[PDB]
Amino acid sequence: DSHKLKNFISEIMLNMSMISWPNDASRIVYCRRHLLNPAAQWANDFVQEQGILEITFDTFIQGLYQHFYKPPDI
Amino acid sequence: DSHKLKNFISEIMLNMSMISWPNDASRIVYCRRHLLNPAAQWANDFVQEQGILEITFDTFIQGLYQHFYKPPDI
Repeated sequence: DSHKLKNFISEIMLNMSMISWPNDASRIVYCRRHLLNPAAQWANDFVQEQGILEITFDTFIQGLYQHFYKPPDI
Repeated sequence: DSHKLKNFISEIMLNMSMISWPNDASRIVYCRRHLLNPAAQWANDFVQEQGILEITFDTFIQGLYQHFYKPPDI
């Protein structure tokens, strides 16, 4: 799953890369529109645990990167 | 089937949650665009049985929740 989800990080950053942004808030809420079924539950809780309106865009990805935890064998 | 369909309730409410709505009518007709093959037949009949244009958004879900009827054994 996560090996696909590692790639799933890559293009969605690359998609919003070439397009502009008027601010930072709508960028971080754009991701959850594409996210998976149990991950969006974590994604919903993660904004509510943030007391401020936004912790910056990479930090949302790193918690999803910390959601990965997957090494292979060989 | 329905154990998946219980989850299928959850995100589609959560998807439209963070997005706005100008009214209530287009929200209830958005669901049937994703619904299953025999369920959309029930979904088509359910609006026609409503004499008024809309009975509110949860009531459509509860009839789908009443469509479930599935307990497990252990």
